[PDB]
Amino acid sequence: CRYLLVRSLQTFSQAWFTCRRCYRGNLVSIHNFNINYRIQCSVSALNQGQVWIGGRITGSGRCRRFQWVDGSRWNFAYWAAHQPWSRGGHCVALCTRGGHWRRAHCLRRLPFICSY
Ligand SMILES: [Cl-]
Repeated sequence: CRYLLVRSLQTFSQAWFTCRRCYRGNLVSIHNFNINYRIQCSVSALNQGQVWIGGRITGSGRCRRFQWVDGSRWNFAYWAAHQPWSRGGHCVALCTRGGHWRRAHCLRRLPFICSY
């Protein structure tokens, strides 16, 4: 699908509505390996190590679950080695190296990927 990288560091919360407000979309929802490869190349030029996506791990206590912010189905995931359980915060982050997803604390200010 269509996607756009934003380079301005913003916390996950800041980043989500930047897509809705500035570009009229949501954080990117990845559904196959091709699209996740297209994004890997787009963030290779970033000195940053991670970028935000629509992945937000929710759950109360021991009920941690994964949902896209745009509401799309969770039919694919490319988690890194030593990810995701037993670490991280409540927001998913794509590692700029290789394209592996990694959990991160939402308050981290990283670039992000909007889809439209
Ligand atoms: Cl968090």
